[PDB]
Amino acid sequence: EVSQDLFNQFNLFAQYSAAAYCGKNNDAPAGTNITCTGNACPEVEKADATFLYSFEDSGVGDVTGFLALDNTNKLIVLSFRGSRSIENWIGNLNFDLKEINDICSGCRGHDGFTSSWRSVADTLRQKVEDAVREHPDYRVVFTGHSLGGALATVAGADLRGNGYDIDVFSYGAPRVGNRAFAEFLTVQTGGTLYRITHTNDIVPRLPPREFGYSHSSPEYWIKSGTLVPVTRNDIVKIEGIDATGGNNQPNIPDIPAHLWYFGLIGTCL
Amino acid sequence: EVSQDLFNQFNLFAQYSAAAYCGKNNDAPAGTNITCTGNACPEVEKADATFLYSFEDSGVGDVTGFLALDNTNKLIVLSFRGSRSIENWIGNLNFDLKEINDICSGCRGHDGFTSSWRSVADTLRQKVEDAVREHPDYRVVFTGHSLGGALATVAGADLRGNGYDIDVFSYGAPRVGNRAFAEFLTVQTGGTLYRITHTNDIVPRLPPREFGYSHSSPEYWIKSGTLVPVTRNDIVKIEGIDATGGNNQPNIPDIPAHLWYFGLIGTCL
Ligand SMILES: *[C@@H]1O[C@H](CO)[C@@H](O)[C@H](O)[C@H]1NC(C)=O
Ligand SMILES: *[C@@H]1O[C@H](CO)[C@@H](O)[C@H](O)[C@H]1NC(C)=O
Repeated sequence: EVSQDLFNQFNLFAQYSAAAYCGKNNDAPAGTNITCTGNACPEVEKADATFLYSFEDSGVGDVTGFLALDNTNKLIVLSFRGSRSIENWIGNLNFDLKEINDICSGCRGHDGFTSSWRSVADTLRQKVEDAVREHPDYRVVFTGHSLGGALATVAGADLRGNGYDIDVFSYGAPRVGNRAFAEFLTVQTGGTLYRITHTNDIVPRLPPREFGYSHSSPEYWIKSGTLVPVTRNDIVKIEGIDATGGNNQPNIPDIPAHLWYFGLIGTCL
Repeated sequence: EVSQDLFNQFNLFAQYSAAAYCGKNNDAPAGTNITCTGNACPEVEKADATFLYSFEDSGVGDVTGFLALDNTNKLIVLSFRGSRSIENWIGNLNFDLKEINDICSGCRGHDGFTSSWRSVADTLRQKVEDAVREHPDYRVVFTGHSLGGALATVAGADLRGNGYDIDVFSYGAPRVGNRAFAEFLTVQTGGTLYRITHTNDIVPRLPPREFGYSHSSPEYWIKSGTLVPVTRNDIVKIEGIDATGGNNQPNIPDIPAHLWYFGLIGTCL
C-alpha cells in the first residue's frame, strides 16, 4: 500500500509512458499539446503539457520517444517508447553484456540497450540540459514501458550527478545489466528509481538471472489483474536485489500482464 | 440506469462475445472448457461452460464463432465473432440493402450481413435445436460484437417463432436494414434484443440513415468512457427508433470506443 500521492505519480508516468506509443507524436511541432488516442493518457492531456523535442528512430537502436514540458506538474519528462511489436522484440531479445564503466566501474549492461542509448545520449542530454536551464525549478523524470523503461533506466543512471535529480519511473522493464549495475541503481543518489511491475509480466523476467542479470531494488509490484483497475492497496513494495515475491516468481509469465499498467500500455486502441 | 440483473447479463454476454475473438477454440474439440487469453472472459471461465460446436470462416460470409453450453447460468449461447481487422472492415463496408421478405414483410436488410447468415443458417439452426432439445430448461442466447452483433441480430430475427425464445445481446452492432426491419426488431415476440452501444462508437452509426437504414428500438447506451469500467448507473435506455442522444449524436465518432464494451472486446491482449 503506497501513498495516494505516489499512486498518482505512478499513474501519471504510466500514461507518459503509454503516450510514447499512442501519442500523435511522429514528429509534430515542438510546443504542441500532448494527446493520445484511445484514452491512453488522459492525465497527461489534462496537464498543461507539450512536446519540447520528439524523436523517432534515432541512431543505432532507432530510439523513439519525446521530451515534454509539463507546467501543471512542473516536470520535464523524457519518455521512451518500447518496441512496436513487443512479441517479436521479446523473441529476438539478445542477452549480451558489454562493459559500461563510464557509467559505473564493474558495470556491465545489456549490450543493445546501452548501445542504443549511447548513440543518442549526447543529443538528448543536450535537450534535457536545455530544458533544465529554462526551468531550473522543474523535476526531471525519465520514464518508459518495456524497452522504453530500459532505455529510461540506463539514460538515468548515465545522466545523473550533473546538477539535477533524475527520477525514473519504469513500467515492466527488462533487467538492464549485471549485478554491479543493479547495486548502483539501488543506491545512486540524485534521483529515485521507481521500478514498477505487474503480476506475471514476462518482460521484467528477461534477460534471466542465468545470463548474468540482476534487478535493482526496491520493486513496486501491482498485484491486481489484467484489465482490472489498480487501487493503492494493490501495490506492494519489494526490497532486495533480485528479491522474489513480486514479478520474480516461479510461474508462467504472461504477455498480457505486460500490457496493463494502470491502464493499457504498449498498445493502442 | 438499468437494473443490476440486466447489467449482470450485459456484462456476461459482452464476455461471451469477447470470447469469440480470444478463446483458444480454433479446432477445440466439442466438450472443452471455454477459456480466454488476456482476462477477456472471466465470468465465462467462472461458469461451467464448454463448447458445443466451434465454427470458423463458415460459408459465404466467412462467419466465425461458437455454440456453448453453460450449466451454471443455464444457457445455450451462440456467439459470432466480428471481423479480424475491424478498421479495414469498417472502410470496406458497402451500404447495399437487399429485400428480406422471408423474415418480415417489406423488410430491407444489409446485403452482406443478410447473405452471410443465410449461407450458414441451416447448419446452425440444427445445432441450436439439438441443444434446446437436450436442455429444454435453458435460455437460448445469441450474442456478438461488431459484425458478430449484426449476425446475431439477423439470426435471432430469422430463427424466432419456432418454439423457444431467443434472446439477442449485440455489442456495437452496425445498422442491419430499413425502417421496416427496425420496426420488425422493435416489436417481434419470441425474444428480446438487447442492442448495446458505447459512447460515440462508430459502428452503430453505420450504414448511415442517409442510405436508408434504421435502428431497432430500444438502445442501451453505455456513457462511461473507453477503458473506464461500466456500472449499472452508466447505462441509459434510449427509447424510439433512430432515437438520438444516445450513440446517435451528430458529434464526431471514434474507433477505440468500439473496442471497449464492459471490458476489452474485438481485440485480444
Ligand atoms: C492546449 O492545452 C492548453 C492547456 O493545457 C490550452 O491552453 C491550449 O489552448 C490547448 N491548445 C489547443 C490547440 O487545443
Ligand atoms: C472444466 O470445467 C469444469 C467445471 O466448470 C471443471 O471442474 C473441470 O475441471 C475443467 N476442466 C479443465 C481441463 O480445467
